[PDB]
Amino acid sequence: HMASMKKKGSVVIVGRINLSGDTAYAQQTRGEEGCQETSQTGRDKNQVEGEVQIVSTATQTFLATSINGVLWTVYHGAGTRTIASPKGPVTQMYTNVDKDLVGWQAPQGSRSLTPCTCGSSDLYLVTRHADVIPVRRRGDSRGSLLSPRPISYLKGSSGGPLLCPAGHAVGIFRAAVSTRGVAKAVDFIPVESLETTM
Ligand SMILES: COc1ccc2nc(C)c(O[C@@H]3C[C@H]4C(=O)N[C@]5(C(=O)NS(=O)(=O)C6(C)CC6)C[C@H]5/C=C\CCCCC[C@H](NC(=O)O[C@H](C)C(F)(F)F)C(=O)N4C3)nc2c1
Ligand SMILES: [Zn+2]
Repeated sequence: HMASMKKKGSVVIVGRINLSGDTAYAQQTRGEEGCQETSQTGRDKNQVEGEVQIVSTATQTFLATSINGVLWTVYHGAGTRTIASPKGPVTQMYTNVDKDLVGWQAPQGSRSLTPCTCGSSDLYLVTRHADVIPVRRRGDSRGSLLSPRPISYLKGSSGGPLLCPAGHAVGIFRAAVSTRGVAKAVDFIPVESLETTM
């Protein structure tokens, strides 16, 4: 019935991957109860910092990455949802189900990565656990893990960046290619596909 129809909450920033120093580490900035309230109101007054955010809905958690002033993530995590912000829910500025891609304006206080123009195939995937995983680029949207590991270790890191040696954004992690549960390769949205969408 129309009177009873519910509304999905906003995506909420709950933490970040700190890459500012010599050591990468995950930081939590909001716990589960506060995340639930913030998702319902869409009002998040917490200060945002950094390039890689940890984000959550009521049912999923994943990453989002700021590149060129846009906070990018995956459609299979965010759907068409707003993101919470100090002034309330912010509507997506980009949505492309065909690429598994969404984006919102980057939050005030975030730092954006620069799109890579290096043409390098020696990449680094940053996970929600702040693992920095060497990946050899194998195509426009594929890379192979130099050290394979169970898909468990990658779960929840969609939306995270692949970086070049110089720290530029090369792509957004989308899916894991697995054999008997072991991730040998990753599928990602290249930054040129983002720069086209822009
Ligand atoms: C609804 O509209 C949509 C539009 C386009 C779309 N497009 C894609 C490609 C898609 O793929 C789904 C979701 C991702 C995934 O799980 N993403 C990571 C992740 O961490 N998610 S997450 O953060 O936990 C989560 C779920 C909260 C958000 C990065 C994965 C980590 C571990 C793998 C776990 C087993 C899964 C192995 C899968 N492999 C795979 O399909 O491989 C093939 C061969 C491909 F061609 F894609 F490579 C895989 O990775 N999938 C399967 N759904 C959609 C949906
Ligand atoms: Zn580069």
